[PDB]
Amino acid sequence: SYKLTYFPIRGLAEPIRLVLVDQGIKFTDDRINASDWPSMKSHFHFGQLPCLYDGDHQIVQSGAILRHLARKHNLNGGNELETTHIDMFCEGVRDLHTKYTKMIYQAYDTEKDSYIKDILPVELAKFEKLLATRDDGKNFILGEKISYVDFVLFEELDIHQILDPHCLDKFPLLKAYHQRMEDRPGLKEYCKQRNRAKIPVNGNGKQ
Amino acid sequence: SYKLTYFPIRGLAEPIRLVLVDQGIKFTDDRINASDWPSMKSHFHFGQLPCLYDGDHQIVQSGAILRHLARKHNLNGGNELETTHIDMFCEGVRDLHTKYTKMIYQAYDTEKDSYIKDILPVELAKFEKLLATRDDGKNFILGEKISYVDFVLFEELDIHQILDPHCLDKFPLLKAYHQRMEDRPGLKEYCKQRNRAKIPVNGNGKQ
Ligand SMILES: N[C@@H](CCC(=O)N[C@@H](CS)C(=O)NCC(=O)O)C(=O)O
Ligand SMILES: N[C@@H](CCC(=O)N[C@@H](CS)C(=O)NCC(=O)O)C(=O)O
Repeated sequence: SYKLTYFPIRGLAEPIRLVLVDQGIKFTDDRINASDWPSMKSHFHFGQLPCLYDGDHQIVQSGAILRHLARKHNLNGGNELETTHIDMFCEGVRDLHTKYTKMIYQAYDTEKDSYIKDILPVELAKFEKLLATRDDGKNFILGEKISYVDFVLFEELDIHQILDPHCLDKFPLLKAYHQRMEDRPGLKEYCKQRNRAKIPVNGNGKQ
Repeated sequence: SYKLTYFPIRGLAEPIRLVLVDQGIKFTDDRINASDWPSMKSHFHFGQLPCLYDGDHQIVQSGAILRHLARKHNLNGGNELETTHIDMFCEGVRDLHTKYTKMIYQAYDTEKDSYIKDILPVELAKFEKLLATRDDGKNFILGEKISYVDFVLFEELDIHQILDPHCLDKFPLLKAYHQRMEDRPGLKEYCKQRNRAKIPVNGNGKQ
């Protein structure tokens, strides 16, 4: 059985949750309190969350969790080159996310607008171009078939759209793509409920 | 054929160089000097390096490159769980590298000492303990069988020794582990010659 342990925010665990929910995989979504964290901190290999318990097995590190799940549930591509392609795209999503979190925790007042104007369009052009190399950008990252990295890019697009409602206005492939991921039947309800419960994107309440 | 493009520093490409040298895999080590970089930036999927061409296939992202090499050259463990363990460990190593490089680039004068004292020992103790879970940490991360992550951890330990020569003194498993990686027939003439030429660890010359 699965138990995902993280803080009660989207942050680094959300794409993991998205994968499981969409694919109908039962898991315990274990959102801890700020207050209980200090006493569990030492239970985890690097003293951080997220953690996925697969049976007795402790799996920390969000990337290792995603790639493990990809392999257990056939969301890792159809061959060596596709697996490599999705990992490369996944890593570029995470690189954008590191720039995003930096501005959010460290410089929201002073760097939000330069982020939106000078950094984000440059970084979205890279995803737009890469997405267009499969099925002309009209289906998933690999074209015909969905893979773990589709849930990772969706979350990243979605939180950037919260930050800037017009971020995808000039990237038609990414825009239509976000919209196809959002209306997946396995997700439509979860994202509605998440939306109305006002689940924070980040630990400091800014987004 | 393989061709590895990166700046003429260790930095993010070094673990990939070590994997290939050690294993006897022929590659072109394309060290591009900084002056020529704006001439080629737009040629790569994310406008960054390192890049590995495997035949005609462009592979950016150091992590995607590593795991690609792992699957292709039987350096990714013997089963699912093992693959997940080394991925977990590798991601631990990159997290310390992110702490390391922020200090190097942004705060070498002011934070080098406190990092050596307060941060670095806590982070290494995490590696010491995880290494112990397999074969009492007496061999490689997975036991008797070497894998891609050994090369990543080796590099991260080695550079940290250049920064503080005493950083492994209180970590018996990691100390011995570093020496065991350094003495591999495959990497030692390489490490001798690398040490001869005083190849910079980082792009800003600090180490
Ligand atoms: N590289 C890790 C990062 C994990 C991480 O940064 N976790 C933070 C939350 S964003 C945490 O657990 N903080 C609590 C603490 O370390 O005391 C991953 O991708 O899983
Ligand atoms: N996450 C990427 C990061 C690559 C990266 O940051 N590369 C920088 C230098 S270490 C670069 O190639 N060029 C800076 C630039 O032109 O933007 C990876 O792991 O490969």
